[PDB]
Amino acid sequence: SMSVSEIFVELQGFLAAEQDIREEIRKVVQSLEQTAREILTLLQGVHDIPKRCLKAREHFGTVKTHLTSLKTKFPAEQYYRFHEHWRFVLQRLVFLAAFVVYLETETLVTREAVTEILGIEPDREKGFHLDVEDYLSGVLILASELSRLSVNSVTAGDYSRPLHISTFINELDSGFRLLNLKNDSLRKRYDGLKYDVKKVEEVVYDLSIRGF
Amino acid sequence: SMSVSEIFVELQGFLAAEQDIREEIRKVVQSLEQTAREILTLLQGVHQGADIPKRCLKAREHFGTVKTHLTSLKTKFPAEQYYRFHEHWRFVLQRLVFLAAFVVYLETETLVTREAVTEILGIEPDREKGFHLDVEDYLSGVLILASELSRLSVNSVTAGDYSRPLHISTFINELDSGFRLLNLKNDSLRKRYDGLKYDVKKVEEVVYDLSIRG
Amino acid sequence: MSVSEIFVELQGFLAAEQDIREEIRKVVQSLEQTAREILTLLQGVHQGDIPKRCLKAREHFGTVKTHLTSLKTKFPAEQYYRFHEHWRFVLQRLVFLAAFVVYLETETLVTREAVTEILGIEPDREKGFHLDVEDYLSGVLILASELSRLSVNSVTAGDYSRPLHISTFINELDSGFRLLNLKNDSLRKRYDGLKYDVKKVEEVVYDLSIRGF
Amino acid sequence: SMSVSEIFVELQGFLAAEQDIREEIRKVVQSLEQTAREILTLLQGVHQDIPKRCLKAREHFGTVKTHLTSLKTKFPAEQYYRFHEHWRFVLQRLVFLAAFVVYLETETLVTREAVTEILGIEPDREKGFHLDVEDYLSGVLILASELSRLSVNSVTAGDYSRPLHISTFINELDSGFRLLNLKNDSLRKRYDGLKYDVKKVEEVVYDLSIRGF
Amino acid sequence: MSVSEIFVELQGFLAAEQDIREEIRKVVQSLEQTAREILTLLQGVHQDIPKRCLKAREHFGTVKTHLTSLKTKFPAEQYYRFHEHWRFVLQRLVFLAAFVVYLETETLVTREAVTEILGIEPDREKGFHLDVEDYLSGVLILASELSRLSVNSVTAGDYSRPLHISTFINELDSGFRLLNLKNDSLRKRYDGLKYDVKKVEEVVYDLSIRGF
Amino acid sequence: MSVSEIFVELQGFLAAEQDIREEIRKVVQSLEQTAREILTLLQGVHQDIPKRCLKAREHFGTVKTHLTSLKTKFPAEQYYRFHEHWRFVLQRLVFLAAFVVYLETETLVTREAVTEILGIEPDREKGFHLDVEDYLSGVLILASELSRLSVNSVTAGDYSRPLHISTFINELDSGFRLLNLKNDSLRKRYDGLKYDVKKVEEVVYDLSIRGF
Amino acid sequence: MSVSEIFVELQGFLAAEQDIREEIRKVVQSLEQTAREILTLLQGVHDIPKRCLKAREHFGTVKTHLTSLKTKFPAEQYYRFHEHWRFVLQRLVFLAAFVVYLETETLVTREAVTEILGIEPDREKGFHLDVEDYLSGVLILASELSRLSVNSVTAGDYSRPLHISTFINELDSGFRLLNLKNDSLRKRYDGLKYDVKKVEEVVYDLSIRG
Amino acid sequence: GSMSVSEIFVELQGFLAAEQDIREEIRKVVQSLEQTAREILTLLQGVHQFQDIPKRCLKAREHFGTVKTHLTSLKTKFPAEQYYRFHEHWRFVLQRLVFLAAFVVYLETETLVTREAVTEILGIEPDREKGFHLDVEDYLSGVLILASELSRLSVNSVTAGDYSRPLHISTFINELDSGFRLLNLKNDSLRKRYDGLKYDVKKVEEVVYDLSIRGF
Repeated sequence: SMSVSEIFVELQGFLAAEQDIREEIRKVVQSLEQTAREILTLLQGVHDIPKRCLKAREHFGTVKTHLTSLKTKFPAEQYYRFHEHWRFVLQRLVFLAAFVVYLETETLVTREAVTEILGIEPDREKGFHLDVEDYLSGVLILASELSRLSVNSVTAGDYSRPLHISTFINELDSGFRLLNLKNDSLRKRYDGLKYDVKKVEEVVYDLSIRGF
Repeated sequence: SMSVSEIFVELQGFLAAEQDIREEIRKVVQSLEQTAREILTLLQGVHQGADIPKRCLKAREHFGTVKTHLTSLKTKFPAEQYYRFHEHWRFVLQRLVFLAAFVVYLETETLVTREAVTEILGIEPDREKGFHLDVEDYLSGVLILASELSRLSVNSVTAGDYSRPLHISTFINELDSGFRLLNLKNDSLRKRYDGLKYDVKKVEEVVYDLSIRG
Repeated sequence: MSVSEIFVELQGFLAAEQDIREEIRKVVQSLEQTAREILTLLQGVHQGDIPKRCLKAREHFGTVKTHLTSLKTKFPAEQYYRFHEHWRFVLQRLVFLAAFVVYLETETLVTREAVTEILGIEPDREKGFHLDVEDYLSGVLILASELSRLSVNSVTAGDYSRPLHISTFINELDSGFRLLNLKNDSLRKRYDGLKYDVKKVEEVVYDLSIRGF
Repeated sequence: SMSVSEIFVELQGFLAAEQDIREEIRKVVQSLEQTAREILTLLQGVHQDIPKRCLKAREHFGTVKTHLTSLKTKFPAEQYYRFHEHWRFVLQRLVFLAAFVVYLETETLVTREAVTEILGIEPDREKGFHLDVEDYLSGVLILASELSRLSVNSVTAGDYSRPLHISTFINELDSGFRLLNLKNDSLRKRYDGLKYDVKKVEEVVYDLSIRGF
Repeated sequence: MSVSEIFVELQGFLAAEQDIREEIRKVVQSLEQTAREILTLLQGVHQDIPKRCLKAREHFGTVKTHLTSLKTKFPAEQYYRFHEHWRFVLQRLVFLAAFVVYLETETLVTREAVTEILGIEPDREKGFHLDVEDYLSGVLILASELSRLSVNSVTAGDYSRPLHISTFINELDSGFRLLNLKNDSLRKRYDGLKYDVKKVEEVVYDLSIRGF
Repeated sequence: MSVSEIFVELQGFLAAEQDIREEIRKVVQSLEQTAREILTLLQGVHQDIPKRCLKAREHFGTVKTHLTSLKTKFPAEQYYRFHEHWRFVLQRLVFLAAFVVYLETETLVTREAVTEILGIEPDREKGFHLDVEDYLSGVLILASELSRLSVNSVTAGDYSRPLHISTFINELDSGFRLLNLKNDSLRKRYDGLKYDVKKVEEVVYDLSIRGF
Repeated sequence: MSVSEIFVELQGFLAAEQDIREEIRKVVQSLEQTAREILTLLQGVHDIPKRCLKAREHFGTVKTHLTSLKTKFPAEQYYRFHEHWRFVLQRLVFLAAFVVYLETETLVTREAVTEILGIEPDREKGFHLDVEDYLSGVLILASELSRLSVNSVTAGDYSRPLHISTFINELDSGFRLLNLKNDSLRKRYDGLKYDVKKVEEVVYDLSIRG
Repeated sequence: GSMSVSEIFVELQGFLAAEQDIREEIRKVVQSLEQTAREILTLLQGVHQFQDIPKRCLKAREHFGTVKTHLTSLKTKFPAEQYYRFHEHWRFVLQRLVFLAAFVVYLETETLVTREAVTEILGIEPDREKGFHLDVEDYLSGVLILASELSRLSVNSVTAGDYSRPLHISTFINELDSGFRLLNLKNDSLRKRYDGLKYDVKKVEEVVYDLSIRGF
C-alpha cells in the first residue's frame, strides 16, 4: 500500500541515479572523441608514415586510460543500456586502429587485435566488449578512407599503393557478400562500399593506361 | 594473422547466430502481442453499458497466458543480454504495464506499484536478475493508462455514471503531480508526457460540465 | 537468336500488355464516374427521404454491374493481380458506397459476399474477378470516416438518436480490427485513422447525454 | 446479416492464412538470395580459368532449381502476381547471373526462355511460375553495368581485346532497348543507367585506340 | 548563314520577348496592389457590409483599367505564353469577385459574371480570357475565406450566417465531385476543401447542440 | 444559375479539353516512335553516311504526316496551352534534323530550315510554330551527340572529323555567349555545353600530341 | 609582386578579418544569453508590471553589450558582419515589442525599439535597426501572443484573448500593405495566418461557452 | 507623437518600396556590366584557337573603359556606406571582372595581377579610400576562375603547337596552389571553389608529363 506520490518520489530516486550515470559517461566520451579527432588529423597527414603510426599509437595510450575510466561510470552488465553514448566514437576508433595497422602491414586488423589496442576485453572475458556491428562499421569507414588515399597517393607520386588498395577493398567486398546483413544502418553503409570499389578500380585503370 | 576472408567467415557465424536469436524473439512477441490485444478488447468493453469484477477476473486468467509466454521468451536469448534485444518487446511490455495498471485501477481505483506489475507478469523485480521491468517502460504504461482513463471519463457520463469522472480527475491530477517531481530526460518519454496535459485538461472539463448541469 | 531479334520479340509482348492496360484505363474512368455519382447522391444525407437516396443509389449499381462485366473482357481472368492496381482505388470506393447504402438501410455492416453480389462480381469459390480482403477492409474504414461525419451532421439536423447507433457500430468495427493482426502498411496506416473516428463519435454522444437526449 | 464480430473473425482466418503463405515464401527467398550471393562472388572473381568459374557456377544453378520448385509449393500457382514482389529482386539477380555466365561462355545474350530452362522454371505457355518480361530486362540491364566494370578491369589485367567485344555487345543492347517503348517507371529508371554504361565502355575503347591496340 | 549570324538573330528575338515579359511584370505589380487593397477592405467583415461591397466595386474600376492596360503589353493570341505571370493575381481577383457577390447575394458568382466585373472577355469573343482552372481556384480560395467567416460570425453574435455558409460549401463540394480534375495544382487545392467543409459543419454542430 | 448548374457546365468544358489532350497524346506517341527510329538509324554512325542521311529524310516524310495530323487535334491559336505535350519530341526532332544537316554539310541547320523539314510553318504564317527555346534545346542536344561522335570517330580511325567537331562546338559556344539566357531549363542545359566543349578539345589534344 | 608575396599579404587581411568575426561572436553569445534571460522571465506570464520592470532592467545589460559590440568592428561595415547578430537582434526586437505590448497593449514603434536597445536611428550613422529585422521581431511577437491567448484561457483570463485578437488582426492588416520581396520574410509572413486563425478560434471558443 | 499600427505600417511600406527601387536600379546596371563582361570574355577566349595576343590585350583594355563607366554609374544607385547590403547583386560579375583583368595581365606579363592593380583597371577604389571596394573573397574567386581558364589554355596551347606555354602555366598554377595553402579559408563558397583548384593543378601537370615523355 503505497500512494501515487510515494511511488513517484521513489521513481524520481531511480531516474536521478540513472541520469547521473549518463552524464558521467558523456564527459568521458567528450575526452574520448577529442583524442579520436587528434588521432585522425594525425593519420590524415599521409594525404614518414612509420612516424605517424608511432605517434598515433602513443595516442591510443590516452585512449586506453579513458576507456578504463569509462568502465568505472556504469555497471559492467548494463553495456547495451548505455552503448549508444559511445557507439559513434567506438566505431571511429576501430576505424583509426585498422587504419594504423593498414599503413604498417597492408593488412586488416583482426577484431580481437582492435580490442587489445584499445584496452578493452574480448567476448570471453566480461566487461566492456567490442560489438560485431561496431567493428564492421569501422571497417567500412576504413574502406572510404582508403579509396581517398588511393587518389592522393597518385597525386604525391606513389604509383604502387593504389594497386594494393584495389585488391584490399575487393577483399573487403567479397567479405561482406558472405554476410547476410539485416541491421539497416549497417546495410546502408555497406551500400557505400560499392562506390569506393568503383573509385579505386578506376584509379588503377588510369595508371595501367598511362605511359602505355 | 587471419586473411580477410577468414575474418569474415567468422563474423558470418556470429551474425547468423544473433539473427536467429532475434527471429526466435519475434515469434514469441507475436504471441505476447496477441494475448495483449485479447486482454485489451476484454477490458475495453468497460466503455459500453458497463459486471466489472467479471472482466477483471477473466483478464487475470489471461495474464496466466502472459506468464507462460514470458517464461518462454526468457528461453530465447541470454539473460545478461536483456538490453541488446529489449527493443523487440518494448512496445508489448509497455502495453502489458498499461493493461495491468488498468485492471488494478478498475478493482481498487489505485495505481499499481511497479513490483506488483512484475508479479502479475511472472517477471522479476530489480534485485533478482534475469528479465527486468525498466523504469521507463513502467512510466510509459502509466501514461497510456491516463489516456485510457480520460476516454473512460467521457464514456462514463454517457452511460449514466456521473461519479466516476470525479474519481478519474483526482487520480489523473495525482499522476500529473507525480511526473512533475520527475526531471525527465529520455525523448520518447518526455514526448509522451506532453500528452498527459491533454488528458488532464479533458478530464477536468468533464467535471466542469457535470458541476454546471442541473 | 541475335539480340536484335530477341528485342523485336519483346516489343511484341510489351505492346500487347500496354494495350490491355489502356483498355482497362478507359473502363475504370467510366467506373470512377459512376462511383462519383453514387457518392454525390448519397452524400446528400448530410443535410437531413434517405431511403429515397439508397433507392436511387441502387439503380446506379445497375450501371456498375455493366461496367464490371465489361472490365472482365479487357484482361485474362487468371492475371487479376497483374492489373489489380488499375481499379484498386475505385473498387475500394465501391465497397465503401455499398456498405454505406446497406448501413443507411439496415444499420448493419454489409458482408463481403453481399458486396460482391451488389457489384456483379464473383465470390472466392467461383474463379474470375474477386473482391480482395484488403480492398473490402479499406472500404469499411472509409465508411467509418463517413459515419463519424454523419454523426455530427445528424445532430445538426435534429436527429439525436442516430449518433448513439453510429457510436456502437464504430466501436464494433474497432473491436473487429483488433482481432486482425494487420501487416499491409497502407491498411495499418488507414486503421490508425479509425481511432479518431471512434473518438469523435464518442464525444458526440457525450455532448448529447450531458444535455439530456 | 452476420454481425460485425462474426464477419471479422472470418476475415482474421483469411488474413492469417495469407500471412503464413508470405512467411513461407520469405524463408525460401532467403536461401535463394544466399545461393545467388555465392554464384555472384564466384563470377565476380573475373575482375582480377573462366571456363572453370562457369562450370562451378552452373553447379550452383542446381541448388537454384531445387529452391524454386520448393518455392512453387508455398503458394497457389494462379496467384503468382499477388506474391510476386517477394522474389522480384532475387529473380532479377538470377537473370543477371544466368546471362553473365552465358556471356562469359559464348559472348552472347542469353534468350529469355534459356534463362527459364537454367532456373528450372516454365516458359509462358506452360502455366505455373513464369519469367516476367520486365524482370528479364532488369537482369540484362544489371548485366550491362557488370560488363562496363569488367571492361575497365579487363584493361588493368592487360586484356586489350575484351573491351572491344563488350563495346559492340553493349551497343547492341542499347539498340535493342530503343526498339521498346518502356512504360514501367522502375524499368525506365534503370534504362536511363544504360547510357552511362555505353559511354564508359566506348571511352575505354577510345583510350585503347589512341594507344594503338 | 554562319552560326554567328544565326545567333545574333536569336538574341534579337529573345531580347524582344524579355521586354514583353518585363512590361507584363510592372502592370501585374499594380494589379496585385489593387487586389491587396480590395482584400483588406473586404476582410474587415471578420470584426455595414453594403458599404464594403460598394467601396469594393469602385475599386474594380481600377482593376478594369489595369487589365485593359495589360492587353496592350502582349499579343492577344499568345495568352498562354505569358499566362503564368498573372495566374496568381487573376485567381485572387476571381476570389475577391466571388467574395463580394457572396456577401451581397449569398450565391456563387458565375464565371461570365466575374469576367464582366473585371472587364475581361468571355470565351466567344477572343482576347484576354478567364480560364476554367483559374475560376475554380478562386472559388476554392473563397471556400477557405467563408469557413473562416463562419467562425468569426459566431464570435460577433450572428448565429444564422454559419447555417447558410455550411449549405453553400456543401453545394461547392458536390459541385467539384462532379468534375474529374486532372490538373495537379487544382486537385491539390481541391483536397483542401474537405477541411473547410469539416470546419463549417462543426460550427453548425456547436450551434445546434446549444439551440440556435 | 445554381452552383449545381454552374458546375455541370464546367464539367462539360473540362471534358472537351481533356479529350483534346487525349487526342494529342496518341499522335505524339506515333511521333515519338518515328523519332526513335530516325535516331537508331542515325546513331549507327558511331561504328555510307549519305546513305543514312537519305534514309533519314524519307522518315521525315512520315513525321510531316504526323505533324499535319496533330494540327487536326487542337485549335491553332491555342498552341501554347497544349505545348508541353510535344515539347520533348519537338526538341528531339530539332536535334535529329540538325544532326542530319551536320553530317551532310558540317553546318548548323537554320531554324527556318528545320521548320521546312518538319512540314511546319515559320513565325510569319500562323499555325504550328517552332519556339526559339525549343530550337536552342535541339542544338544543345546536338552538341552532346557530336562530342560523343568525336570520340567514336577516333575509334573508327577518322582523325580529321574531331578537328571539325571542335571548331563547330566552339562556334556554338560563342553563339550562346551572345544570348542573355533567362528561362531556367535552357540555362540549365547551357551549363552542360561547357563539358562538351572540354571533351572535344581534349580529343583534339590527344590527336595533336600523337601527330595526325 | 610575386604570387607568394601577394598571398602572404592576403593572409594578413583574412586573419585580421577572422579576428574581427571571432570578437563579434563572443559578444553575441553574451547578448543571446541575456536575451534568453529576458524571454524565460517574460514567458513566466504563461504581477505583469513587476515582470515588465525586471525585464527593462535586463535591457540595461543589452545596451552595454551592444555598445561593446560596436567597438569590435568598423561602423561603416555594418552589413558585412550583420549575419552574426541577425538572429539575436530579431529576438531582442521581439522581446522589446513583447514588453511594450504587456505594458500598453500596443505595437512598439521602430525608433522606440532602438531607444530600448541603446541603438541609433537611421539618421545618425553607426549600428542601425534594419526594417526587415524589425518586421521579423513583430512576426515573432504575433506567434508568442497566439500562445499567450491559449494560456490566458487556462489561467482564467477570458478578456485578454479578445484584445490579442484585435491586435493580431491589426498586424495582419499592416502586412497586407507591405509588398514583401525578401524570401525569409515572406516565408515568416506566411506563418502569420496560422496565428490569426488560432486566436480567432480561441475567441470562438469563449463566445460559445457554454 | 505616438502611432497606430496602420500608421507604423504605411511608413514601413515607404522604406521597403525605396529599398526595392534601389535594388531594381542596381540590376539594370549589373545587366550592362554582365554584357560588357561577356564581350570581354568572347574577345579573350579567342586565344584558344594564339599568334596575335597583344592585339586582343589592347581591344580588351578598351572595353574596360566601358566597365569603368558602368561602375561609376553603379555607385550612384546606392549609398556608398551600404556596400554589403547590396553586394550580392554584383558578386558574380565582379568576380568575372577580376578574372578577366587577371587574364589580360597573365597574357601580357605571365604574372598574377595584384589586387590594387585590378581596382585600377576597373576604376574602383582601394581599401584606404572609402566608396566601392574590392573584397578579398571576390579577388581570390577571380584568381580561381583564372586557374581553370589557364588549365584549359594549357591543353589548347599544345594542340596549336606551342609546347613551351604549358610549362609556364604549370609553375604559375603551382605557385597559386602554394599561395592558397597559406590561407586558412573560412567562407564556404570559397573553400568549395578552392577544391576545384586541385583539378586544374592535376591537369596541367599531366600535360607537362605528356610533353616530357615525348622529349620537349
